[PDB]
Amino acid sequence: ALLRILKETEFKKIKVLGSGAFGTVYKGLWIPVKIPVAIKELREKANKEILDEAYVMASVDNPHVCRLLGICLTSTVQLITQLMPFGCLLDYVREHKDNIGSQYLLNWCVQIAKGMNYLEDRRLVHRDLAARNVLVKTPQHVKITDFGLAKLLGAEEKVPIKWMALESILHRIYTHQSDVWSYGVTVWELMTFGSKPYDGIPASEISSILEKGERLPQPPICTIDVYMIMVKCWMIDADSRPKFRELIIEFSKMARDPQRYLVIQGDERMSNFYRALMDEVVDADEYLI
Ligand SMILES: CS(=O)(=O)CCNCc1ccc(-c2ccc3ncnc(Nc4ccc(OCc5cccc(F)c5)c(Cl)c4)c3c2)o1
Repeated sequence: ALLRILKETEFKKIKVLGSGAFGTVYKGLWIPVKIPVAIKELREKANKEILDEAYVMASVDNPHVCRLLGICLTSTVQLITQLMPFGCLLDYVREHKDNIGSQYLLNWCVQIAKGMNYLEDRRLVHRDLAARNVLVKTPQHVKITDFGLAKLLGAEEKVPIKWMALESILHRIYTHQSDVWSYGVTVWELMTFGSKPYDGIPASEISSILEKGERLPQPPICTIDVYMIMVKCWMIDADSRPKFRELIIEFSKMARDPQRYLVIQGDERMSNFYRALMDEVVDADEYLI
């Protein structure tokens, strides 16, 4: 079964990871061997529609995209997926604000770009792409998660405002090109090692400054070449923004000569922590082999 219907006794929530905008995520074990998993319990028979979108979250198959392993429909709804041992990309760059070289930064951009392009091939608009919604399987590989939920929970029926495209803020219009805007902010978050976008500025005034032409500032380590891509992602005209397929090629090219596009001191010179962090056993990987 592509979307496993887990019985309440099959898994157990052990600790709290964090509270999101759609629900609370827990880390735990899945006993079909014990499999370390992340369990998302949504905030609030209608499960028919839920199972439908849930299916999409489970049918994705790409190395840069998280896959839903199962669902549990009791009073509330619980989504179960493989636990990403390094947590989310946002906290990761924050913690390693130093020891992170241009090679990693660019490789992540490529990876996230591949994941988004893949979702575009499945005609799936993410709607909530951000550094906090990118997981770290290993420092070498990251994966996009949390897609599908926005739509499911009524994102386009009568608020990540700082990651949203102008058209999304004003008209609830979400397309693959609105995802490209969010992609731009996500990249900005990486390059600034986790800065908060438009920090300080009130959400209600964002559409206003965007219309004025204001955009997130050029990250210190970025050559104007990398920043132009970010700016191009934030164009009012959605069709003028880069395509994920083009972003893949551009960031991949930049990844061949990282020190030419990103200027970080000591770039060249650039485990137990996450064990004591996440450890409460076979990877969902081995088990699902
Ligand atoms: C970064 S911050 O300062 O803003 C706050 C920190 N964020 C809280 C946090 C820390 C760590 C995690 C975390 C760590 C490991 C994880 N491993 C797997 N999944 C995680 N989250 C998650 C996201 C979505 C989920 O269901 C929806 C979905 C949609 C598409 C595909 C899918 F596979 C799943 C589930 Cl079940 C878990 C996770 C979070 O969340």
